[PDB]
Amino acid sequence: LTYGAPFNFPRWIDEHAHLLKPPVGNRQVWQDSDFIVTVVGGPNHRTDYHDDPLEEFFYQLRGNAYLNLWVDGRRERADLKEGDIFLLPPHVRHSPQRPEAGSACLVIERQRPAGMLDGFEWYCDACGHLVHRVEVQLKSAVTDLPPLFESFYASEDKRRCPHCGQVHPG
Amino acid sequence: LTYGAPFNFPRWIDEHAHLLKPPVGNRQVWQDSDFIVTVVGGPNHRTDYHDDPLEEFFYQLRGNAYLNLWVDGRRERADLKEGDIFLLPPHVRHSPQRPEAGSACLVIERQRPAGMLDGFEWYCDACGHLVHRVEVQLKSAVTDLPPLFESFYASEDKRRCPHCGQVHPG
Ligand SMILES: Nc1c(O)cccc1C(=O)O
Ligand SMILES: Nc1c(O)cccc1C(=O)O
Ligand SMILES: [Fe+2]
Ligand SMILES: [Fe+2]
Ligand SMILES: [Fe+2]
Ligand SMILES: [Fe+2]
Repeated sequence: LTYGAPFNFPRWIDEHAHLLKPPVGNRQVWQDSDFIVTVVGGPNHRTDYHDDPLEEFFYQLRGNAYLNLWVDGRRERADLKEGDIFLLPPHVRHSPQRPEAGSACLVIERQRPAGMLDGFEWYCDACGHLVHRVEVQLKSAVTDLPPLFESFYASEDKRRCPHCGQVHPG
Repeated sequence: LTYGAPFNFPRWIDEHAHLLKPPVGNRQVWQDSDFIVTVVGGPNHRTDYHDDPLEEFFYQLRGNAYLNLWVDGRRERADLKEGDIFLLPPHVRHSPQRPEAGSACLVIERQRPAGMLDGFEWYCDACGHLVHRVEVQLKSAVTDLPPLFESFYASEDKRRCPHCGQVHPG
């Protein structure tokens, strides 16, 4: 048993409640596994949309959150009310908002094989055009992602909309 | 959204409680998805060990169950007490026992690519040698599996231990 014995999940969540809040906000259950199993807390808001080449499974265990999405070309909102499960198809752009303190969502995805890339995108609040997109070989979420986001926030050139010139707030 | 909107999971489980019991016993949440998401009920006991080439994630939502396993070469038992989560590494032989009526376990695995095969095994209760093993390209669980099991139960030749001659009960 490379990942240990079964264990009580609510107890696990309580014991890590101090990570399920800012600044870290999320914690991965098992390490070096093909299934990436994460518990995400709150509060947290973000402006980035994730373009994940594989599926994402959500189970909102405690509290509520929601997913800003793009569907057919429209800004839509998928609610994760407490007790909801959701399976997100590949490449559906999504920006999870987790406003509630003390909330917990089980998120399961899997390791991306070599050459299968994740995208992170920002759209313009004014005209809705794509503002900036970074493709990344996601090997470690908590590690390849903060500095990527920091560079977008720190460059007005990246935040500048190619269509209307509005500078995204970051 | 190829798999629909979020939805309340406890409600879903209640509404399918009549499938989470014999003869069917389990129900898959979404169809034609890369993540195979299943809710397994009870009661059910079985003698087969599954050799799955990919990981299996368990979350025992209601009631209790357990997993007979082989580890290093020993018969071991992994308990799924209500509220336990568990991640099973690939190829660890496992035979889930689900004795409790009205129980529910979330089981998540993924579609096997072409040429990656599942194995199903039976061991001898007397000397512990391997008695019979079928490799299968698992494309649909509820479909390729009953007739496979029916053939093992129906053939004393398959149940006959190569080491000691005891005929497995099936
Ligand atoms: N967007 C997410 C991700 O890509 C991995 C784990 C969690 C989330 C999230 O819902 O916050
Ligand atoms: N062994 C299982 C499997 O291979 C798929 C879904 C459920 C189970 C189970 O735990 O009963
Ligand atoms: Fe994502
Ligand atoms: Fe714009
Ligand atoms: Fe299995
Ligand atoms: Fe035997």
